[PDB]
Amino acid sequence: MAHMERFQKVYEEVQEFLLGDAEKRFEMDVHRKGYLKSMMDTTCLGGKYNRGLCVVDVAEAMAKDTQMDAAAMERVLHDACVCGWMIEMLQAHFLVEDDIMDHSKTRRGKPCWYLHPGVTAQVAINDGLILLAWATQMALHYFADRPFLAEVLRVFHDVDLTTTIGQLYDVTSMVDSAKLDAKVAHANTTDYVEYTPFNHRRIVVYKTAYYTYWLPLVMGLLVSGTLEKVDKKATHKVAMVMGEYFQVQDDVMDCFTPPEKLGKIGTDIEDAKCSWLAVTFLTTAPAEKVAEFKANYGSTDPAAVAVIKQLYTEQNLLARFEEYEKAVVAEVEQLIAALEAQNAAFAASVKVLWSKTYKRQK
Amino acid sequence: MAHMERFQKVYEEVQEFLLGDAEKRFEMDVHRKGYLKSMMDTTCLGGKYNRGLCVVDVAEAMAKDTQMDAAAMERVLHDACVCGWMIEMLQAHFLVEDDIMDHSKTRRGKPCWYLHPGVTAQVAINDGLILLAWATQMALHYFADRPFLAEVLRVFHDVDLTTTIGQLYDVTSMVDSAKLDAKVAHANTTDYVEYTPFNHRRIVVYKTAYYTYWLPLVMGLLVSGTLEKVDKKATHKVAMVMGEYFQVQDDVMDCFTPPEKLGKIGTDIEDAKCSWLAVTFLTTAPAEKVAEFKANYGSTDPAAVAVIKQLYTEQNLLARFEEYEKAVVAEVEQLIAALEAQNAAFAASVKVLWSKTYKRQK
Ligand SMILES: O=P(O)(O)C(O)(C[n+]1cccc(-c2ccccc2)c1)P(=O)(O)O
Ligand SMILES: O=P(O)(O)C(O)(C[n+]1cccc(-c2ccccc2)c1)P(=O)(O)O
Ligand SMILES: C=C(C)CCOP(=O)(O)OP(=O)(O)O
Ligand SMILES: C=C(C)CCOP(=O)(O)OP(=O)(O)O
Ligand SMILES: [Ca+2]
Ligand SMILES: [Ca+2]
Ligand SMILES: [Ca+2]
Ligand SMILES: [Ca+2]
Ligand SMILES: [Ca+2]
Ligand SMILES: [Ca+2]
Ligand code: NA
Ligand code: NA
Repeated sequence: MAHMERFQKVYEEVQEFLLGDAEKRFEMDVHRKGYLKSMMDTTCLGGKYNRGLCVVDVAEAMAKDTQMDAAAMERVLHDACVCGWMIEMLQAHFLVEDDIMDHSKTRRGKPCWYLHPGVTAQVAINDGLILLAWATQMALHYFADRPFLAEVLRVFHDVDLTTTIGQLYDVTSMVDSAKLDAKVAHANTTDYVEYTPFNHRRIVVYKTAYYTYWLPLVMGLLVSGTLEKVDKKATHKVAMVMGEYFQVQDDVMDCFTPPEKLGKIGTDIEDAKCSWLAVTFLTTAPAEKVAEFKANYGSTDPAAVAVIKQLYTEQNLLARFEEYEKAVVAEVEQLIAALEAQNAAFAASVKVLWSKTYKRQK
Repeated sequence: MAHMERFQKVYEEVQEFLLGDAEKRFEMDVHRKGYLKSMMDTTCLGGKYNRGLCVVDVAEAMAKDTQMDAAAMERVLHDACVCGWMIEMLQAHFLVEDDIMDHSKTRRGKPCWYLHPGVTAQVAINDGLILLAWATQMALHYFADRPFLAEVLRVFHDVDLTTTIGQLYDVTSMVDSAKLDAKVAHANTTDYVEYTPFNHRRIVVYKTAYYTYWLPLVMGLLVSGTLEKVDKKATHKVAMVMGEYFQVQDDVMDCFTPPEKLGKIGTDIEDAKCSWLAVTFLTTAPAEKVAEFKANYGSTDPAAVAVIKQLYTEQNLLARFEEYEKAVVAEVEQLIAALEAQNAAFAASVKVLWSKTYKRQK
């Protein structure tokens, strides 16, 4: 990938800075520095880098479209990589905390961070907070004299909030919302009345689309000084459509992609998650199959899980996804065509992001 | 207190804004809005408000000093309250996450947030993230047109990082640091070689002094436009001295203050924490008593815990604390006197903060 080499070089630079700043400011010892390096590498590396690389792709596209000398181009590219790593570290933060919340086993082909024997959830919760803090530290340091510092902080923290609210929707989606009460425990739903297209869309848009699609695009624009050269409303809309689709893919793969290929072991079925599969099944399946689903969903029993996967196969959920996907490509291409009519350089960078998204296998 | 009524009014105002903003931006439903209101109230209220009210005390003192007119004074007081709630919500965030990490039972006289039957740690981890996000949201909204917004965000996030590094020191202090290895579990120490004055000071300065003492003081100066009026190094120094002492008090009270007065049930002894008591005991006790300590510390057995408390009592730990406190008083008074020679108004505000700290009972 065009910017992969540059992006990994900036990782090493940012890591050296962050760990060195801790030695300088917080009397960091050699052993905990080593721990923190291992934590950063394990939690921030090993993914696809779709988010981080997008920032760099967008920034370059927009910078090429402007007039600027070699030194200015180098600055935009370096700043873009730093911004990319801010988002990768925000991702790292979310996944550390998510893996604890989901009581998960594997992430990116390795044991989850909290599941490392020398860590535990008791330490990893705070390791996640360190990751989040580091992301802002990168902006404060590298962008100390840049005009876009304030706007970078604003959009980053807005998206942080947005994602935590999406996560709220996610973690509270298996209990009937009328029953949600801090003082009283409640069993998970038995009737699944709230497992609706609207409720699934609300979960995925806020928990995924903002930080995975909207944030990288906007940061690319901010570091290149071109945010005002694009249609804000249109950019948001295409980010939501692609981001919803990206999470739908994630939902589908939880059931249908081998964990060894995926690098993670999803338990959506065991945890009675309001996934795209669950919602699509419940709203399309015949009455007796809906009943059987309800009898078997949200159980850790392997036979119950196997019944759900077979019911999904019988209801042709993979084919139904392909129909959804066809509808999504149609909309995305239209939205991109509209963006292209306004700013062809930006629209090209949206195409690049979409191309890494469409029909992905992990 | 002078600003308690104003401060509580601003709470109601910021709460309405934050919940309203979620409705506007994230399609927040009535049930989850109610959940979030109860979460905010439970996690943000019921403390002493020393941090938040300090911001207002400092801002008022400096606004009077610089002869602000009625309209300017009202703005600074309202801004100060908002900054105060940023810190209270940062505190709320830390305590939510800490109660999970320490597996605690009570906070501020009520069950810990995660222990509310309708919550659990698996929801509460994210509730803590929401609180942290909300703190930045207040600044972005209320200070959108203020030139001090940049510096408020900078200091807030620097202190957030500092505190998480302090927390790293805290949670990794019961294992030999040379044995800190993500891939390998290691038992708690048996020799306690790292339970040193230096390591205790490092934990408490970073986990407590920055967010409890330095941050409220700096924010009061930032909102009143008076940071340039005071000695930065001297301010930092007095904040470190008071903050260390404040955490030493917290450590002492874990053992010697009844949970019902304190409002929380500490388990420093059961969890083999590197507390001021443990460190001071180990470095001053005769060898026979040190051996007894090692044979009983870090045990959940109530008799073992009682043995430790008896050892502390026999070693005159409370008297030793009183002697430390005398030395702190002497240093704080010297530092305040030097501040007073430079800016009397700010020195008075530090005196107010110190008066709420010195010989506190909870
Ligand atoms: O558990 P999910 O939801 O299926 C997953 O996609 C992670 N994820 C996605 C979006 C948001 C969050 C999230 C955001 C904030 C806080 C916690 C989690 C996690 P996974 O299949 O990769 O585990
Ligand atoms: O557990 P501690 O350390 O004794 C306590 O004082 C809370 N606290 C203090 C400082 C920092 C943090 C903290 C900061 C960041 C993350 C987690 C915890 C918690 P408690 O007696 O009130 O529980
Ligand atoms: C589905 C979401 C939003 C979480 C995983 O995101 P990715 O699939 O982008 O994970 P990495 O590439 O970062 O491993
Ligand atoms: C000792 C620390 C730093 C944690 C508790 O802080 P406080 O004792 O200030 O708690 P509240 O008043 O906020 O309850
Ligand atoms: Ca997960
Ligand atoms: Ca999850
Ligand atoms: Ca998933
Ligand atoms: Ca605690
Ligand atoms: Ca603790
Ligand atoms: Ca304590
Ligand atoms: Na499964
Ligand atoms: Na105890």
